[PDB]
Amino acid sequence: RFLKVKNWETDVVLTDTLHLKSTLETGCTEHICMGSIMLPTKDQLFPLAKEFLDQYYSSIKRFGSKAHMDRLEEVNKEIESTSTYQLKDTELIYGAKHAWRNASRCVGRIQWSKLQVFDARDCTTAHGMFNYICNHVKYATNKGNLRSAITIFPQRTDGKHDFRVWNSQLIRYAGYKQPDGSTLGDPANVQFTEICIQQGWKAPRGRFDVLPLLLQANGNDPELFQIPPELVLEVPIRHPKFDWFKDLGLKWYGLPAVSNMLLEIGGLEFSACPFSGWYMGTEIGVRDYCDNSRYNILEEVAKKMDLDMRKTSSLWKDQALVEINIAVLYSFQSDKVTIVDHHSATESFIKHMENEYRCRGGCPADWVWIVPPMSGSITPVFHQEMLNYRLTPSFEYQPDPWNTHVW
Amino acid sequence: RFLKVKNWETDVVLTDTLHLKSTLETGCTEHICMGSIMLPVRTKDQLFPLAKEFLDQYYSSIKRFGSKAHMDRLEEVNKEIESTSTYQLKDTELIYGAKHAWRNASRCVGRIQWSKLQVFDARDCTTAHGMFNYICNHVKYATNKGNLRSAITIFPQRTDGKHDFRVWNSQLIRYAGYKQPDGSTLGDPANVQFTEICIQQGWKAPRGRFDVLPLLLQANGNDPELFQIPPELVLEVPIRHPKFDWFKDLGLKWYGLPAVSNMLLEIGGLEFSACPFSGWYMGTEIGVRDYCDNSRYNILEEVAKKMDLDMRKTSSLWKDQALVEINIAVLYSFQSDKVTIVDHHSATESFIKHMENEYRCRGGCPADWVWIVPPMSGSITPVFHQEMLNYRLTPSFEYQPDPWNTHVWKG
Ligand code: HEM
Ligand code: HEM
Ligand SMILES: CNCc1cccc(OCc2ccc3c(C)cc(N)nc3c2)c1
Ligand SMILES: CNCc1cccc(OCc2ccc3c(C)cc(N)nc3c2)c1
Ligand SMILES: C[C@H](O)[C@H](O)[C@H]1CNc2nc(N)[nH]c(=O)c2N1
Ligand SMILES: C[C@H](O)[C@H](O)[C@H]1CNc2nc(N)[nH]c(=O)c2N1
Ligand SMILES: [Zn+2]
Repeated sequence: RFLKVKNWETDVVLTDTLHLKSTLETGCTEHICMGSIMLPTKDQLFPLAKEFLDQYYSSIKRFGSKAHMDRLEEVNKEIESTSTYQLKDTELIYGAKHAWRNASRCVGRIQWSKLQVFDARDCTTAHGMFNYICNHVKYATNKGNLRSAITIFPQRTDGKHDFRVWNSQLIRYAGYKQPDGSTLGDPANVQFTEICIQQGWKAPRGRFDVLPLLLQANGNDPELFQIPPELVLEVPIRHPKFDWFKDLGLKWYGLPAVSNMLLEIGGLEFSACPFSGWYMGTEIGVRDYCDNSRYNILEEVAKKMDLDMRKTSSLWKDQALVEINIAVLYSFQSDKVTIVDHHSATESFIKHMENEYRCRGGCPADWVWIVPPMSGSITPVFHQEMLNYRLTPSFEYQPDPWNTHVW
Repeated sequence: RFLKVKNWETDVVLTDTLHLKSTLETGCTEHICMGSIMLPVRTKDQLFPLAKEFLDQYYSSIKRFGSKAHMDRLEEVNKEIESTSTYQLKDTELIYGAKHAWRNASRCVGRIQWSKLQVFDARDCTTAHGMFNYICNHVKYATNKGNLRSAITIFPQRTDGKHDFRVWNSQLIRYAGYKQPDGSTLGDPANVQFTEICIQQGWKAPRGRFDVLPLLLQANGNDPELFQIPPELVLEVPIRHPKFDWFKDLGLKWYGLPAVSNMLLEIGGLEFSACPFSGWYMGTEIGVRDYCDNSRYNILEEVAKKMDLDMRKTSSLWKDQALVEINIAVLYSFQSDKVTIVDHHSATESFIKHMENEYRCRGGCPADWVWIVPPMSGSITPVFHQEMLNYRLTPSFEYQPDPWNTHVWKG
């Protein structure tokens, strides 16, 4: 029950004890592994509060101190009275950083302690939310020198007063379904693009139209806001060898900022907590550009390369995939917009695993997500055994708002 | 209890009932997933239900469940167990067992082929020389002048664990590896330990970069003996690239016949510790892992140099670019020499169709995503976007310790 993990490229073996602190469940059993499945009250709240506070006061070397006990007492009192409780600023910041630390699917976690936390808990309106989000975006973008950030809106109370950002990312391109049958723009967003238009948005019906924010404060109907264009940094995608590449018409945004997840700290639920870092190249070039149910540009790019697309065994798809990802990295780098290639990021993650095993006793990690979608085994994480388990505080998935919202 | 998996590229949803038949354990708990851990003397006591479960499966597949033939067989095995503490499989049962072991192999992407398996019954074998003869015929049959045929050769089952048959080679055909005094390795670094054993056992090593290893064969618990596969039986392929003529000069070749010989076949509780099986290669097995793993031949550097790529920063993706050409060259060379092979696109597409079929005719298809997804270009193959359920069915192929670690030396 003190588990070992082996790197089969380097024979390095790490011992994991951290997993015994795990509370939440995996979806696996001794009879069946679900490792590749995408999505598996007052009395409830105080153990959760206590556990979080216990680990917080341990992290600041004040375990079993007056200040510890006093706070445990104080929150315990407050839970009894208000049926909920509030996080001290210090606890908020700790919780946020540690949620990221504990994100078993994030390869970028070597950066986990350098997170900028924006406390938006005083927010009351969608316009307010828009202002906080604009400041987030401007701060994180930093004229291309990106900085990790999170903006935390008021915690859930009775589920009828939820703060939600309806967009899946703060910045995403619209998706429209043509009469001719195909799809213009990003097919991942067709349903949301509809709901935007279905709510008032006037679409340019272009291929790369930045979606409007759809913001929901205190459980009210969500409101549309347009992000100032000057705050949305975009990178024109060109190849460093192929001059025809610019003519493909491709660009992407610099800021990956996920906005549909739920942040859980000490049992408190933050349904609206958009957070952002910077991209790994493959996220755009492999997934966003070449996934079949996305921009799926593979065929057109290969045709420009004049490859033998007759037989699959020419690996033309593979060739094109590489070149596309070469371009993406090259474009960002050229415009001094922060980006990391999958070799650099996976090497960082191994060093980070080392650090976490050494200073924390382990690092929960989901091999199925950590290994990049291209060139898997020539990255170090492929040969790295990983233990997946769920630590708290955490980022969790939550239902799409339109399925839930009582209009 | 029913269970659903979803393809996120196609939104196809499948329902698994087959996982209910699963007996063996996964390594996982509700509190931990061991899904990426590589590897997570049996008495009459526990053997009969294992026999009964197998025979129940067997007679179901032949639509004779509860027939007199079924019951008599059950009776027959029962008595034979308590009388002799083990039992023998019929030919039909052995063939069924082998095919289903492959069908149940959740880490194998090539199972669309599972029903076309040539089973060679080598249970009458008694000596290493007899093992060598059987293995020779396997290789010739399977190789078929390049038109590869799946085959498995099954040697006598374990009895008291003190008389095991084992093939000490991990594969029937593999290249030697030699550690040099300067710390570099000549040949295949994956086979250095086993090469050393062979040398110690009296093998005279040519000491080149592609020396086919001798067979080291153990019959009936005896010390293993060395044998050289006749070269004319070992089909090899010079690796060249269709556009890069300097590629031939890298000096690479590979053997055509992937034949794994270190695994254990379990059927109805019986253990077959020597059961070499072979198919044909998926290109990436050679082009990605065998050539480009840092701990293998590791040719990325030389290939990248020869292509004149910007090798100064990794963000140039010179590694990725070289990987692709190398895998192109492997496919090109094999197809040119009419030696059976399959690229990762074809094989993954076939697996999805197989898997879908298995869900409909069988109620499930256990699959290990970590192993099924190819080691390059993962997300542009359709298995990447496919949710999979991993669980263990019998008959099965199992890992077993390396024999040099467990063997009692007679002298
Ligand atoms: C700073 C650079 C960062 C990099 C390079 C990075 C990289 C990645 C990548 C490649 C994924 C795979 C996601 C996918 O394929 O869709 C991922 C997932 C994830 N990241 Fe990170 N990330 C970074 C920062 C952050 C930050 C600041 C947070 C939170 C504060 C975060 C939280 C997460 C979470 C929760 C997931 C999993 C989401 C899910 O389960 O769907 N990341 N990350
Ligand atoms: C006929 C063409 C076949 C193809 C293309 C194929 C393909 C593969 C590949 C690519 C792997 C992963 C190999 C690795 O990365 O080490 C694998 C694993 C495996 N294959 Fe197949 N295979 C074939 C035939 C067979 C046959 C005939 C058997 C047995 C009768 C078999 C049983 C297995 C087993 C048990 C594994 C898992 C090995 C392990 O757990 O370490 N395969 N196969
Ligand atoms: C579509 N894949 C499932 C899914 C659902 C919800 C959010 C998802 O986002 C993944 C994600 C989240 C955060 C990221 C951050 C902060 C940076 C980054 N480079 N990539 C990320 C990637 C993915
Ligand atoms: C050292 N890698 C783990 C390992 C240990 C023992 C056997 C292993 O076999 C993988 C395997 C087994 C059978 C294969 C067959 C029959 C065909 C094929 N193309 N590849 C195979 C690949 C792998
Ligand atoms: C750590 C990890 O389980 C290990 O490297 C696995 C990953 N997936 C694999 N998949 C295949 N097909 N072959 C392998 O050898 C491995 N190795
Ligand atoms: C079905 C499968 O689990 C699904 O495609 C996963 C696989 N691994 C992934 N890995 C990352 N980083 N991102 C993803 O969206 C996925 N999708
Ligand atoms: Zn699992």
